[PDB]
Amino acid sequence: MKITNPVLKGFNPDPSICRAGEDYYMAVSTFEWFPGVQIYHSKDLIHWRLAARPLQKTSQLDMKGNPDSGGVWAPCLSYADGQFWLIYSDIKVVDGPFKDGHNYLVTADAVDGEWSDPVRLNSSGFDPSLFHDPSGKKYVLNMLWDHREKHHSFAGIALQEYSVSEKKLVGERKVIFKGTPIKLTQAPHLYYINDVYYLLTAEGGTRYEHAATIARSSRIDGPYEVHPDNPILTAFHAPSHPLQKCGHASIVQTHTNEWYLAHLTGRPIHSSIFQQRGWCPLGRETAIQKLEWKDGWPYVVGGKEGLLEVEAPAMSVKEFSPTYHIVDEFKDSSLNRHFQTLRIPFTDQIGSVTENPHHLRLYGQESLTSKFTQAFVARRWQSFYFEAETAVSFFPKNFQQAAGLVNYYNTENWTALQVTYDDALGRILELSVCENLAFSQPLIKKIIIPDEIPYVYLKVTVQRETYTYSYSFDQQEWEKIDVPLESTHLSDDFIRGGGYFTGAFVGMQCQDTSGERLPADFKYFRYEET
Amino acid sequence: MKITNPVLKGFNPDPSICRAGEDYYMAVSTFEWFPGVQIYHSKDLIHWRLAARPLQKTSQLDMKGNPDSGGVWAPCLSYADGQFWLIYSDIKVVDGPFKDGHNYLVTADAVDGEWSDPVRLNSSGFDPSLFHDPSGKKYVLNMLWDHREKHHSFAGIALQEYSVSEKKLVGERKVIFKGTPIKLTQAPHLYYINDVYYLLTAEGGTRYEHAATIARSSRIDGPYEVHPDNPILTAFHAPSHPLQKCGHASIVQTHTNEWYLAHLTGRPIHSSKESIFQQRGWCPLGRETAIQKLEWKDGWPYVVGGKEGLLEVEAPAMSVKEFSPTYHIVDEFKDSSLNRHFQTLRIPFTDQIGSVTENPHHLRLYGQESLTSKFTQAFVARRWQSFYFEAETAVSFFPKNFQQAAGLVNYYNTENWTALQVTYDDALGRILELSVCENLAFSQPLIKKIIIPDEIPYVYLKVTVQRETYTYSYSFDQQEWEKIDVPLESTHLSDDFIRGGGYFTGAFVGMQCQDTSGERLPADFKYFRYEET
Ligand SMILES: O[C@@H]1[C@@H](O)[C@H](O[C@@H]2CO[C@@H](O)[C@H](O)[C@H]2O)OC[C@H]1O
Ligand SMILES: O[C@@H]1[C@@H](O)[C@H](O[C@@H]2CO[C@@H](O)[C@H](O)[C@H]2O)OC[C@H]1O
Ligand SMILES: O[C@@H]1[C@@H](O)[C@H](O)OC[C@H]1O
Repeated sequence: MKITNPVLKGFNPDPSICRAGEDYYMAVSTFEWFPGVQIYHSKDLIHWRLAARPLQKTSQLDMKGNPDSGGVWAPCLSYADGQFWLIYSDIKVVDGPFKDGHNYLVTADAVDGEWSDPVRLNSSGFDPSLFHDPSGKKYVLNMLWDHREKHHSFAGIALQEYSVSEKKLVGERKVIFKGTPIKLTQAPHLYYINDVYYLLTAEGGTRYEHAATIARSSRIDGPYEVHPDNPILTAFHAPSHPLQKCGHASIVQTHTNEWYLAHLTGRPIHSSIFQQRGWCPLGRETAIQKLEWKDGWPYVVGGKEGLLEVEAPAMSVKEFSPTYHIVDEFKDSSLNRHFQTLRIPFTDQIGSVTENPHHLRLYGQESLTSKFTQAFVARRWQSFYFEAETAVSFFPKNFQQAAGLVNYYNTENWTALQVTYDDALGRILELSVCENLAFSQPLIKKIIIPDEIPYVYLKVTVQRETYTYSYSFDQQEWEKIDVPLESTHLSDDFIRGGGYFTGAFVGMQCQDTSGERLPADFKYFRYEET
Repeated sequence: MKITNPVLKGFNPDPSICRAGEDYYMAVSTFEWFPGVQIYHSKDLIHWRLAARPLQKTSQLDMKGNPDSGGVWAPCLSYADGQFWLIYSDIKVVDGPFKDGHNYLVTADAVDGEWSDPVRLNSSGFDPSLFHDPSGKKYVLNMLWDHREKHHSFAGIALQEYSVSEKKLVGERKVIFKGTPIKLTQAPHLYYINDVYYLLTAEGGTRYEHAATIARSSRIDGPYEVHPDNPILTAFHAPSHPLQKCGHASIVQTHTNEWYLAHLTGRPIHSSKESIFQQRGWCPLGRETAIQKLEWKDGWPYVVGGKEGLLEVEAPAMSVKEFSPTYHIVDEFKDSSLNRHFQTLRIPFTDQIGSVTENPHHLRLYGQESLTSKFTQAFVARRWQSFYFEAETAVSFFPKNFQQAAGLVNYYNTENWTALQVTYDDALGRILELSVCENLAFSQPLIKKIIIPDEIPYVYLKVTVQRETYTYSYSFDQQEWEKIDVPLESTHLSDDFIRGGGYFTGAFVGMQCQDTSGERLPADFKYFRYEET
């Protein structure tokens, strides 16, 4: 068969691919969304199933208060010595001269097993990677962040030995590579192939100038000579290409002795090589390319920009059963694996799937602008065309209580259709819009909800560059809210600030900024792509 | 003797004054600085001593990650039924349409005692106050925050009964007061005086339009009639007055049957190039606390000397009780507890960031995150409390990479600070570096790097603050001081200069170490001198 890119749809950046026998695994970054890291599994490189989200405890990942697009940046998943190794970061500062953030290591015998508590590695820069040297030694690579005024912040690739027995980095750290003229060198990954060390890096930054670079040396600490046709991957020069932002790659040699490269990519809604390259409401997604070797150097098959259709390896086609319900009626004892919360775990602080059977109950907490405790359960936008739908029982008694359907990028960028209370009108349906923290409520006439309506049905219809909300009081006749919203406003390319690394989500939310923790009961959640 | 204002100098805003027999207490807000809430004590209203900081545990106050000028906003301290009651806030969102934050109550039998773990009250707006009605019932008041687009955000004063037995608010909440045209109505305090309810509020916001408003009613839930000469306190109309931003007041009746009003105020530095009517000034010492005397006419209080406040106020008829200082001019860290004038940012002082016992007679700080981090900073600091002072320390620090730095810092928030630090250059060895962060614009303006010789065990660091400016100097033998020729502006560390929706603290000076490599490299500070004129 063939591989159709992207193989991971919607917000799934920074792919780290690894092999264990005939099983393939890919870890992707999750930023402020909890639980942390997503790990997918494949047996053919075509089809991938969401298999685990390892960082489930605050003892592993504590992100209350983390800035937007802080938290878990690029992870590294490897398999060696009969166990899985996961290297990850928790970034606490994403703007200004510093980038305060810590790198950790956890392990497990299976990706869906219990993962260990973390070992502190270092804090000296993001994109940490663990290299299992053929000698048996272990090394941690990461980019080096340089805060100093007269130095480029992307200071090169650092290497330091990791001692398994001491559970710490040991000895001296070395900068083994300063990068090519594209600069912004990061995402380091070492490979030892036919007695040669290959250093793979990302360069150019994760916007439309993104690229993958490779270099090689006979010693682990260099010096490294760069690929003669570098970069091996980039879509910068091809603004019409369906895959953009191609970079941050990792390499796997399959058990069939074939060579593939996983990388992140974005699929924009377009608007010219140097400006107006589009908007990516689905964020950064993951693609896989085939590699071909010539004279000890790898080349992406088909050219530097990547291909939508890639020759699949010589493996058995293996598709997995879907891992979410088109209509989740909340019959399971825990939330389906495609739902995430912001920053904190799903506990009785914010909600319950057992208090009211067959409902998700959310106790109203802080607003959508809060980096702390939000009663908000959401899942990724993973198509340009879908409807999402919910039914909510909510009886607010003051104007500080609201619950309903949300489409969300970060604390400053979201829209919400919520049942709330107005002292003069009673229970009402209100549309709130937050655009880089500029707040508007654009319905001139509020929508009035009769007291006798037990459930308010809420729907969002996403149709590429626009989406629109609708509602119903009986689920048969649907009223459309004639305010068309721009999908591009929920995109990496629109929002302000240093962190622009996630993607659009849709979910169920309740807020009560009066203090009463008033519950909202959601009967089902439908997510139906086209 | 007279009361000389401000009675609490430097960053000491939102004063809540209360009487316990013949002892007087005032609680002030502390925002992101930890431990939370400062309580001062007085026996004559002239002299005040720092008595306690009640919120010492993460179980009472957990602020890791809080925005700058979030955290503990205005507190309310009362004494009733033989115990102290402290209402406080933890604000989590300080920008945009929402102001997410929660209000809590804790109690204690003495202000320096062990305070209880908190009772949740509400989240509906800040400036919570607890009122002890003569009937024995209790009520919580606070401002009501309105996030809706078309509405003024200060939606009025809410009132709701508190049940001591159920440890929760009960019954209906009511808006009892909507304010005056000054708007931004906040800081509610109720008083029951001669069978009339007096509602005191702040209005106009805490910059130069700040004012104190008072209203009265026969019933606790109103409606309330406004003072005929409202506001009773403001300097809005008097740009040249030495006290500015006067508002957020509280009233005490002394045991001598005299009446006083505590309020916050700023003492701005002015520019000669600007009109004081257009550029009202810059306050590096933040919002401070003053006390005015009250007189009554026709059932309304008035501020003695006029609405603007006095610098020198007639003291009540009590015996003078002066206190000795509560900090050492030269602190040599011989004690195993940090002196009470030192605070940390957001988190408790533990082994995570430092120790005074690991290396005896030194403050040891383990390098952690940068000064721009809202999470874990190894930074111990105290308030600027004079326009003219010297602060000095001596640091033992042997950095091995450029991500390690330790030294003397002057600080307003994560985006506004300067630091003179021992650090490491790959081509020069140990150097002394000056870093400047100004609304997150970062510079290191020293042209020629200052090499530190390997044989120097301690580097001595000094800042001289002189109203509009301040300047760093250094020494390798503590005998001769060397100039760092970069003049710094004190007004850049002030409420009036920093950007963003939280502008509520004041400048601090202290000792800091960072290691953004991960090795938690320690810096040992031998002493900390803070010497005002
Ligand atoms: O670490 C991952 C990378 O893909 C990328 O890292 C860089 C962080 O700073 C940004 O300004 C750069 O453009 C970006 O390449 O994004 C963060 C994380 O996804
Ligand atoms: O709650 C205290 C008040 O003194 C004051 O409250 C208001 C907070 O929002 C600002 O925009 C207003 O100007 C201010 O008056 O400041 C915070 C805290 O000290
Ligand atoms: O009118 C008041 C309203 O504004 C508040 O939200 O809840 C209680 C009511 O008394």
